[PDB]
Amino acid sequence: TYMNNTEAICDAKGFAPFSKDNGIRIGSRGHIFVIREPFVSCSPIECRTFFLTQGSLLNDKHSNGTVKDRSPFRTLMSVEVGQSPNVYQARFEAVAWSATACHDGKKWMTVGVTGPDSKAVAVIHYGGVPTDVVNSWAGDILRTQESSCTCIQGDCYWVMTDGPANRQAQYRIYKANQGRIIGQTDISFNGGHIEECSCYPNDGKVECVCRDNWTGTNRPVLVISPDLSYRVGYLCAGIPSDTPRGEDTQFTGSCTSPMGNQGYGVKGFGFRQGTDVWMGRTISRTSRSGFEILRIKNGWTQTSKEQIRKQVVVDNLNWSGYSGSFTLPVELSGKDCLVPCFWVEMIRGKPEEKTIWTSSSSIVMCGVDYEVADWSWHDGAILPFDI
Amino acid sequence: TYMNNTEAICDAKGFAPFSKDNGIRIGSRGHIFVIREPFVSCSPIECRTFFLTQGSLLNDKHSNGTVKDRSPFRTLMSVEVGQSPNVYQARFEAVAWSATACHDGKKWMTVGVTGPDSKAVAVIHYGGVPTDVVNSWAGDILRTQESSCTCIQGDCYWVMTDGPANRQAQYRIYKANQGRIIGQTDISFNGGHIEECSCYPNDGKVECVCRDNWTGTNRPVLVISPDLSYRVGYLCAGIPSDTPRGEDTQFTGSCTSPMGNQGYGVKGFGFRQGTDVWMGRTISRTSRSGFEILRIKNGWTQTSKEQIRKQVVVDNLNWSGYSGSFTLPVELSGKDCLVPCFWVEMIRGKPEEKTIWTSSSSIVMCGVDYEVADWSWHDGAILPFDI
Amino acid sequence: TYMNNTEAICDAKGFAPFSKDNGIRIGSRGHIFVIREPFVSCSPIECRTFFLTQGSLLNDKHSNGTVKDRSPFRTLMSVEVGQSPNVYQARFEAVAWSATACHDGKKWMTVGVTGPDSKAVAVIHYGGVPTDVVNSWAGDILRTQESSCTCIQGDCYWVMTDGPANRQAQYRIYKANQGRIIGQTDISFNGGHIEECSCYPNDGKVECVCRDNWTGTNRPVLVISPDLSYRVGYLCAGIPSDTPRGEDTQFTGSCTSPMGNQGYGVKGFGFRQGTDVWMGRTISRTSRSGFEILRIKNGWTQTSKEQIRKQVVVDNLNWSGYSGSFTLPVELSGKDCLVPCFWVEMIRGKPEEKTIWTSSSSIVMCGVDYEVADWSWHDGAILPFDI
Amino acid sequence: TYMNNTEAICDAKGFAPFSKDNGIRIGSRGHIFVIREPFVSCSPIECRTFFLTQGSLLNDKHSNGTVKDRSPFRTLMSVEVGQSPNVYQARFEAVAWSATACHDGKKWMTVGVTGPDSKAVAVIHYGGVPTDVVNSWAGDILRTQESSCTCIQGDCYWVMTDGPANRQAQYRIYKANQGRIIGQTDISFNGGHIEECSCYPNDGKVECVCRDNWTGTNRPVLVISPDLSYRVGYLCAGIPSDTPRGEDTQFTGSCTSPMGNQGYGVKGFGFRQGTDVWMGRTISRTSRSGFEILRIKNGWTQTSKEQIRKQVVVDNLNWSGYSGSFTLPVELSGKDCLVPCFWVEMIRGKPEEKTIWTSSSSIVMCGVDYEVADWSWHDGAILPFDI
Ligand SMILES: CC(=O)N[C@@H]1[C@@H](O)C(C/C=C/c2ccc(C)cc2)=C(C(=O)O)O[C@H]1C(O)[C@H](O)CO
Ligand SMILES: CC(=O)N[C@@H]1[C@@H](O)C(C/C=C/c2ccc(C)cc2)=C(C(=O)O)O[C@H]1C(O)[C@H](O)CO
Ligand SMILES: CC(=O)N[C@@H]1[C@@H](O)C(C/C=C/c2ccc(C)cc2)=C(C(=O)O)O[C@H]1C(O)[C@H](O)CO
Ligand SMILES: CC(=O)N[C@@H]1[C@@H](O)C(C/C=C/c2ccc(C)cc2)=C(C(=O)O)O[C@H]1C(O)[C@H](O)CO
Repeated sequence: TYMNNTEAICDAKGFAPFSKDNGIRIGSRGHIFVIREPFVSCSPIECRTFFLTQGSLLNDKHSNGTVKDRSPFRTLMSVEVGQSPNVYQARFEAVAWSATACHDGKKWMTVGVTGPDSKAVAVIHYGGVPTDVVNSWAGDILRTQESSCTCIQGDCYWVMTDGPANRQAQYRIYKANQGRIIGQTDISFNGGHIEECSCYPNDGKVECVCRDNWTGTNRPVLVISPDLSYRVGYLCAGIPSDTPRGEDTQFTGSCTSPMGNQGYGVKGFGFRQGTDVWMGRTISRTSRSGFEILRIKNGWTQTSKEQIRKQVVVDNLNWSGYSGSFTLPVELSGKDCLVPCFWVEMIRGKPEEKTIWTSSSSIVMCGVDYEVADWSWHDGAILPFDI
Repeated sequence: TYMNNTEAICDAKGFAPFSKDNGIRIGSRGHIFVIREPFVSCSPIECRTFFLTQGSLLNDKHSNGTVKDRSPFRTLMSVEVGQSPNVYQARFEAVAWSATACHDGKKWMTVGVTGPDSKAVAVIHYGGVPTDVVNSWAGDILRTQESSCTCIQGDCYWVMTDGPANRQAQYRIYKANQGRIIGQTDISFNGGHIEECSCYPNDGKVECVCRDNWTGTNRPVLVISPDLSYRVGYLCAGIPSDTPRGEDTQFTGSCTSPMGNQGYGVKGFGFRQGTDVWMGRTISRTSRSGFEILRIKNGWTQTSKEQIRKQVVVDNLNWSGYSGSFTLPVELSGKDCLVPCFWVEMIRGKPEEKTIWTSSSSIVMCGVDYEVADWSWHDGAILPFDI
Repeated sequence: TYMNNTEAICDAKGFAPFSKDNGIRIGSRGHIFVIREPFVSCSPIECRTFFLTQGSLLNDKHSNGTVKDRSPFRTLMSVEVGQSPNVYQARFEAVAWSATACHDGKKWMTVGVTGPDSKAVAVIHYGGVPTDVVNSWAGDILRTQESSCTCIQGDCYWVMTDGPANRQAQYRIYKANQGRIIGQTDISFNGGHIEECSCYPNDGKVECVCRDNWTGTNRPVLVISPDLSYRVGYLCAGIPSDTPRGEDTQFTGSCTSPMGNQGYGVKGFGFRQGTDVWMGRTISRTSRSGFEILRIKNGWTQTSKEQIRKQVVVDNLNWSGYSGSFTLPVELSGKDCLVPCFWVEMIRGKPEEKTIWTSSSSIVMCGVDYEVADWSWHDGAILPFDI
Repeated sequence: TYMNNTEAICDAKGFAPFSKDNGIRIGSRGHIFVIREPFVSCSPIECRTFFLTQGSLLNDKHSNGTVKDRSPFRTLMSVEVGQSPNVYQARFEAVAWSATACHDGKKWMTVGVTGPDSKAVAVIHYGGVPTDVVNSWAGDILRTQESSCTCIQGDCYWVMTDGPANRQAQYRIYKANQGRIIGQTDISFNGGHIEECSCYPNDGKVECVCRDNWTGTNRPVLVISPDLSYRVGYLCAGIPSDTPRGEDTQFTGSCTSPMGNQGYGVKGFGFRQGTDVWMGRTISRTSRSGFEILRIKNGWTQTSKEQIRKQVVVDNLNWSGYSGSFTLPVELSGKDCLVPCFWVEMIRGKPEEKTIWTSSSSIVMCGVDYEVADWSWHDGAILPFDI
């Protein structure tokens, strides 16, 4: 039975801790992969944490980290949400140095991209077996969400980018059923730049808040119809949520176009709340440290800078990183709307650390109809390690 | 199908060993969490040992134990009853530095409390996903049973405390269905103090024997109706079962009010046997060492000090600690009454030990229609460790 | 659905390797329990290796082995046949320093005996939960098979001994359903001594070949009816199969009475083949080394010393030990008779070894309608270990 | 429900990465078996990697590798495709120093061969239990595919060799149902030599591309009917695919007979594509390094040397080794043809390496209707190890 993810995103006042893996603390003595991008997606029965590994373990010479991001050993695997990415619990998912995964109600579909920059291949997996493929269409590091993809009534949608990391690149929407690609679209966005989309379902369409690594410190937004017709632009709120970025004051709200001089960014997320938006951002405007989440009134649809809520989850004395969106299956939340959730990656080691290695632990938050107090559920690991 | 836990508690003569995890002996070389409160609850299919971890492993720098009880890394996880709390077998349950868990017949519901003392949040999980929330209602370390909660015909009940550890605090009963809070009550108990309740079902109501950390060396008792109306008071028996506590002689039996001067205590349990009670207590009146279990005639309903049975399970040359109650699903025991069971936590390391670290192993006992001989199934670990 | 184990034992010509765990070789670097008695029993779906642990791991101070056989930390756990007894795969079964287990077709029933020598308790588990009990009835180290017990049409039978290890002791047959004891019998056997029975089903009755630790170098045999009426005596074959024991020549075949002067013995097994018997024995008449299996014509029913087959499985340059019987569920073998199988324990370390520790690996053989060549599938471990 | 593997092999243009285990990199700190022959077969629900172990772990004295190939400790076990052969995830399969495995749609059947060279036994397992046997029929290291065997409509077929490794030997086809041998054939092939067959299903028959260790640098091919009547010969393509071997030029294409002087070889594979063939081979003509896969027009049926496609998967600066074939169940690929897949073993340590030990990691590729770019997904391990 397929998942109906046609409902509205629940209107949440605040966010409660879902899980914490303590991966890096644990891996000081145990056998934990050195990972990145601990993103989360849910089947109708359980949620899982997907992650990329370098095939190495914490506290081992192979965590040496001079190793390349897009290496032949990079792989997507997964554990149950909250469990650390240890070797024993781990489920192999795909050969990938960039990935997205989502479950459609029947089986999991994942997408690993691997091979060479000039002609990468992205393998689609369905039920733990390759079913289809996409080749670099522009010859420049083909890549995708690094966050849950989105399944609406049996068909799954995700977004990919093939092109330069700075200047103008190319962007497409893909649509699969049972692991077979059945539709695709080019996304026109001159001046605009899209990467590492954080997507969720809403009112029967797919909404993403992505990353502009070229020109904007506000985040791109697109909204995908099931016919692959789409709207695209920026998150209207007059508050910048990329990293790095400038003061909110020094700031302009653009539904239309990138806003700040800054290049570069980090993966982030945001949830549409009617007209308001829950936006996430690092606390530091310059480094990936601390993590908070602001609610802005009419932020989805206007250049608003009216904060209704500020909720800290990682304090600014602590490292954060990537963040992403995902929804709770109705068939678990019990609710009648789609409970919005998100994960926060917390990175330790290089570059900000004395260590030969770099990994991250995660922490997951969900929905909830109440204000939740500010706290920091930071990583915790005592660096450096035996090495 | 929901669990009918409406039956009577079986009338047991003695207690047989259910399981022993040997966690700490095992963790001298293996990868075992450093835990506390190894409590037990049962689904209609298996029993599990829940525990709080600090995200660290035995024999690792992170077991350093200068780390705080209510840390951001504290989590509830679980294994099958008898298995050690090792990293590989472990199932993530919740972000919690205080917890209760119970299964209702369909799925597990757990409750982790985390965040800051002044405004903690308690997240309710159902089927391994947050479904609801409770915020500190009195701003003073919100907390709960540290032992199995109680599900009667689809609805689960547990008890929480928000307030000072010594003086007067506040106490409430909560009632959930399918992970949704559907009722709550304030518990009036001036002069009285309640913490770490050990609860089981009986005659369709919920009976707990809790901890008074203020004023009494006898244990509070409450009895909850499914309408959240309740009786509350003390365990009548004229024998003290808190720790620390005075001689049984020097002692008075109060159904009504706290009895000894002593402040402080430890989590304990007791089972109503018609009018008699099975009460547990440490052997040492002063330290948490040794563990025995006495049956007192008319102890539930009178200031009785008539011992029918004394049964040792941990000898007084050995460390004990927390203890708690839980019931065996009829759908496993095969019986027509609810077989009473309990766990005994055995603590090693700080403060009574030379070590940088503190954890505990457990041992579980059940029901049974026979006198069982005295023995000690103590922890066993050879301290200190490689460190 | 219960198991019908009413069929005849298949008439097998030879024995094929089923599994080898390599536990001790593996545990030189991995996390393997230090075990004894790796016996095997089968559900209608899989076979498992049960074992007693001391709660310790190989290559760890706790394997120190000055620790007592009947310690408070001794436990029965289990893995899938062929897997090593590692900590991660292990399933907790019971608190036991002596045990038997069998599956009846619906669930597993195990029996762990623990507590003090003068008043041990034997806990019966059904579906992984205690359901019943037996107390020492003679106050002298209550004990049982250390090998698969036997389930015939929903009811399971095993044998226990309470008494001295040398001189005359006491012996009983027990009969359970769904973990509830429903019948028991005293076994009259003056002059005779019974221990560590290896039992299998056959023609609707239960046949065992046990251990005489008092007076006989031939093995006791009993045959249990479902009404707990029984025949008992010795294995007629005119060849001794206990260890230690004398030359086969220097030997007499007694259906009736113990045969050689020797005291002591080891756990062994044998399968009735119409009138013939497959008997197992160590190769060395004096030490537990090497292991072979002889077929003797009319050995079940006569003082025969006619060898039809000799098949070596462990050569006499290698350590062996306990051995035991078990049957393959028809619902797996596919056959119409019960395929006879047996396990051989191979012991390393103390007393015959330089080491602080003692454990064993195993190797399992089955049925088969063909002569299988002689070989040695010995333990393999390179002693001593890092220590 | 049995598997219908009667369909045609899909016509694939190129091959996409399925999985990579990173076993050896991972085993630098974790607990990974030292293995060989990481072959792959699929049930209707999941694919698994089977492997032979020596019972030892990487970075342990027992990996010492002076140990013999056909040792008493050699065993077949298995994990989910992509997972490393670690001790915790591992499923015991059989006592084997040579093996094949295939699933028929209901259960897995495996075949381990063990015992002595002069009279080896091959045990057939069905549903994880021995069901049948084959003894050395020629007294000279009985052996088999080391790759997936083949199940067509409930009946499984594989090929075995009993005889010399060089000169003429003997070859047979076996046919089992539910683990019971129900047919066998001798394969007449004078001048010809067959070993380590890589087989898949196609048009309702079984096609293999095997290894000639005697005389030919082209690969033997046979095609088995369900009646065990067969055709046999060589792969016609005028290009040599054994290792070692000579230039393609210096080369002749023989459908009939072995082609080059060279003795010796390595296990390899090939897929019939109508009349064309996908053939695999090491890049180095002399050593087992690098791995590519060529498509040759009319190569199945003619002495053709027309390359349509060359696709590298391991570059010639890196070690390769054994390779083998397997099919994707329709009941997973979703397609209407059988998607051809293959695994490549990558060997590290002795003989080409400074180390006391030898193991291999693997990498798996599948079907796909597109050209996939050249890359190298080589092993990755940093030799030598702590030792
Ligand atoms: C496919 C791919 O390259 N995607 C990139 C992804 O890998 C990461 C993540 C890094 C993991 C990592 C780990 C250890 C070290 C020492 C260094 C890096 C980042 C990032 O911004 O952090 O950027 C993506 C990217 O380049 C941009 O989007 C611009 O196009
Ligand atoms: C939420 C919370 O704080 N609950 C407390 C709970 O954590 C523990 C257990 C301790 C684990 C631990 C472990 C290592 C070390 C070095 C120190 C402590 C105890 C206890 O009495 O032992 O008391 C609860 C408590 O404070 C009282 O009930 C009074 O209100
Ligand atoms: C309940 C109980 O004591 N059963 C005994 C059982 O434990 C064992 C097995 C020993 C394991 C072990 C391991 C490490 C060391 C250093 C020493 C011993 C043996 C045996 O004959 O080997 O004998 C049973 C027995 O005493 C007799 O049947 C006579 O009555
Ligand atoms: C049953 C059996 O012996 N089959 C052989 C098989 O074992 C292997 C694989 C070796 C594993 C290995 C591992 C570590 C070391 C130090 C040495 C070897 C090879 C091979 O060609 O590589 O050849 C098979 C063979 O002899 C031929 O087909 C000729 O008949």
